[PDB]
Amino acid sequence: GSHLEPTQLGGLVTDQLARLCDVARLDRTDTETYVQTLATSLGTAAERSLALPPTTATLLSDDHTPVEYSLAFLPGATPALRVLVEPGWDSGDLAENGRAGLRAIRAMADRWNFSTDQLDLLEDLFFPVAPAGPFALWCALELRPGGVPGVKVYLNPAARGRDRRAETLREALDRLGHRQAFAALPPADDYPFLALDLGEWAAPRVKVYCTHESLSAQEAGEYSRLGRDQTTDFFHAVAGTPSTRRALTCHSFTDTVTGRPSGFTLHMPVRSYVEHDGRARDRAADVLRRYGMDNDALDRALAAVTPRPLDDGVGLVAYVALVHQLGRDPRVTVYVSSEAYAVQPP
Ligand SMILES: CN[C@@H](Cc1c[nH]c2ccccc12)C(=O)O
Ligand SMILES: CC(C)=CCSP(=O)(O)OP(=O)(O)O
Repeated sequence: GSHLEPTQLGGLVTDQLARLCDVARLDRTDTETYVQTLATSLGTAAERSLALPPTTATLLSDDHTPVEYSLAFLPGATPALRVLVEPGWDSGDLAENGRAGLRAIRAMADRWNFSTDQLDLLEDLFFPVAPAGPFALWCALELRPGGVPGVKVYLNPAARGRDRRAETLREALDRLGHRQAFAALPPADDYPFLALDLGEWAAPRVKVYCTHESLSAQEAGEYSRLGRDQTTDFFHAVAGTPSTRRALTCHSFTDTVTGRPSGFTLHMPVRSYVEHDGRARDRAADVLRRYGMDNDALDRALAAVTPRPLDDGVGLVAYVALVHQLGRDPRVTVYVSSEAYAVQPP
């Protein structure tokens, strides 16, 4: 059973996650495991009344819910379900938030027998005494069949101040053995996130995010070099095309030798391009359909999250991403908001 009520943050999010597990076709056992894993990872936030304001005005989601869901669609397969959580969200300040987040990661490492050595290597870079914003630690859980999830940790290159973003990112990549990766990164307006895979890997795997305030379809195609035409068509499809849009690229480095990324993702914040979620869902559905992906599952996933009409707001479909990975089929990922605190109006 569950100690959480539907008036509590944990009750709402576990209900949403359980329904999403059905869309992902996870069995009852795995579903129970992951609903409990989410509740535990939220800590005291799980029991917080939804009537109180969000403890932290987090960047994780627009309405400051410390959870966001995503579904990764591959051609002809049921989508894979992931959840992003901020374990330290119910804390008073950023330093306490980060401490609680690291504690959560350590508990996961103990439970699932993986090492935090690579993460520990970076602690002084990303968790200083008086950290800067906008966040401290997020955790992405890939909810795989079997009940043992994939785990990634997200860290803030601006933790030691905005002026040290590049210095911090470059020193982290160096410590991790990725001494040529920075040179592979496109021009950017921010380095909002560094992600580290945690698990059974003898060498670090990292993902570097770049914010582009005014990215063009042509530039997106350029940066996808690890392909160009699929990335440009995706840009137009999701952007609905003015000539430039705000977007993020992710650059995944899975070996330390070449300095070349093995993965590239274009993340399009569709919620910023459309009037309401009816339009955002339309564009995501069209992209999935064109790629031969499970577009019916998208509709079921949205309904699993909220029963509201899609046109009654915007931001439920937070992002659509095109994921390229050497040696794999392209993937489309749709990011879906919890809306535990607010529905942004059209
Ligand atoms: C309000 N959400 C933040 C962080 C974020 C959540 N999910 C993402 C997916 C892709 C890129 C970023 C994000 C933002 O929009 O930047
Ligand atoms: C959750 C955030 C902050 C960004 C998108 S998650 P991602 O690009 O790493 O997706 P994958 O783990 O590579 O499938």
